[PDB]
Amino acid sequence: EELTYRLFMVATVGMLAGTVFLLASSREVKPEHRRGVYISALVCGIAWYHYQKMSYDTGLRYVDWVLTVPLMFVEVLAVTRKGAAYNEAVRNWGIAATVMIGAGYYGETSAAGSNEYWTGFVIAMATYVWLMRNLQAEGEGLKGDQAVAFENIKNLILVGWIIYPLGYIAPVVGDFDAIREVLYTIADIINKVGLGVLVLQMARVQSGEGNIFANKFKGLFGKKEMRILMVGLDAAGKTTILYKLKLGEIVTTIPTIGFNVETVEYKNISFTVWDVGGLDKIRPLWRHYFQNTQGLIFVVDSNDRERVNEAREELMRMLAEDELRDAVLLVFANKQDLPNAMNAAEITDKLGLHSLRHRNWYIQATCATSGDGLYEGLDWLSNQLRNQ
Ligand SMILES: Nc1nc2c(ncn2[C@@H]2O[C@H](COP(=O)(O)OP(=O)(O)O)[C@@H](O)[C@H]2O)c(=O)[nH]1
Ligand SMILES: *C\C=C(C)/C=C/C=C(C)/C=C/C1=C(C)CCCC1(C)C
Repeated sequence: EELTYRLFMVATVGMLAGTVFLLASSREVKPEHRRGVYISALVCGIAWYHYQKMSYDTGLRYVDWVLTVPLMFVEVLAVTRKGAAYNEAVRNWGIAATVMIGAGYYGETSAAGSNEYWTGFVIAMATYVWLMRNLQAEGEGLKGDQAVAFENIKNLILVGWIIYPLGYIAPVVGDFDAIREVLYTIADIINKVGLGVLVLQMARVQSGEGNIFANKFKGLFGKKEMRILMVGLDAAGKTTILYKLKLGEIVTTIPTIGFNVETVEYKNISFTVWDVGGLDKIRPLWRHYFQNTQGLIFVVDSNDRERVNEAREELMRMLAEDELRDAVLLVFANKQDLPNAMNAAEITDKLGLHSLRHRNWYIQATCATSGDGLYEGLDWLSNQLRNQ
C-alpha cells in the first residue's frame, strides 16, 4: 500500500523531468532532427498528467497506454518509413496497439483468473507478438550509425515491454496485486523515458556532417522538376559543394575549349555549375543554360576580400538576365572556417543584396568542407521552389 504509492510519486516527477530533459536537449540537435524528440516529450507529458491523478482506478493507466503506445510507434516508424509506407505502418501498428490495450483492459477489469481475464490475455498477446515481429523486421535498409542507434530503439521495446504481460500475469500466480502496479510503473518509467533518450540519442547522431551513405541531402527536394544553377568565381567552392550533396556522380563536359560545365542529376532535380568571369568570349554561351531556371545559387569565397567586388559584378550581371527574372537567389557565403572570413552580414553588405528589388533571396553562411549551412540554405531554397 504505502510502497505502491511511493512509486506513483516518483514516476510523476520522473515523467515531468523526462519532458524537461528532452525539451532542454532539443536545442543541441539540428532542427530537422527534432520531430521525434518533440513527440517523445509529448509521450512523457501525457504520462505525467495521468500519473499525477494515479480504490485504485486502473482505467487511468489504460487511458495512458491507448494514447502513448501508438505515439511511440510514430517516433519509431519515422526512422525507417517515409511516405505511403509510413502512413500504412502507423495505421496498422496503431490499430494493433489499440486492440492490444483494449483487450488488456477488457481482461484486467474482470475478475482475476476468469475466462474474460484469459480471453483478454490471449488476444493481447497475439497482437503483442504481431507488433514485436514487425519491429524486428524494421530497419533492414538502415546502415552505419543510424542502424546501430535504431537497434537500441528496437531492443529497448522488445525487452522493455515484456514487463507488461508479466505484471498482468502476477495477480493470478500469487498474491501480487500491488506487484502489477509496480511492474507497470517501472516499465512505464523505463520505456517512455528510455525511448525518448534513445530518440534523442538518435537525433544527436543523425544531426551531423557524417554522410557516408549519402542520405543527408536526399529528403529535401521531392519529386517536382527543379533546375538549379550554381555559379560563382573560380575557387569559390562550387565543386566541393557538389561532392558534399552526394546526390550523384558529377558529369563534367567541355562543350567548347575554355568552358567547363559540371552537372549533378537526382530524381527530377539538377545542378549546373560553371565559373563566372573569365574571358568575355565565353560569357554569351551561358545563355544556353538559363531557360526555365528555378533556383540561382551564387557561391562566394568569404575569405577572398580582394575579389569580393568582382563577385558582386558577376552576380548583378547574372541577375540582369531576363530568363532569370523569376529565379530564386540563394547566396552561399562559403569558407566561413577561415580566419579572415567575412560574416554573412558583411557579405550581404558588400554584395548589395539589400538593394535587390522584386527578388526572393537568402544568404547562408556555409563551410563546404564540413557541410555546415549547406542543409539550411538548400532547405530554404527547396521550400521556396516547392511552395510556389
Ligand atoms: N576552408 C575551406 N576551404 C574550402 C571550402 N570550400 C572549398 N574550399 C577549398 O577551395 C578549394 C577549391 O574549391 P573548389 O570546390 O574547386 O571551388 P570551385 O572552383 O568553384 O569549384 C579546395 O581546395 C577547397 O579545399 C570551405 O568551406 N572552407
Ligand atoms: C506506457 C506505454 C507502454 C509501452 C505500455 C505498454 C503496454 C503493453 C505492451 C501491455 C500489453 C498487455 C499484454 C501484452 C498482455 C496482457 C494485457 C496487457 C495490456 C498488459
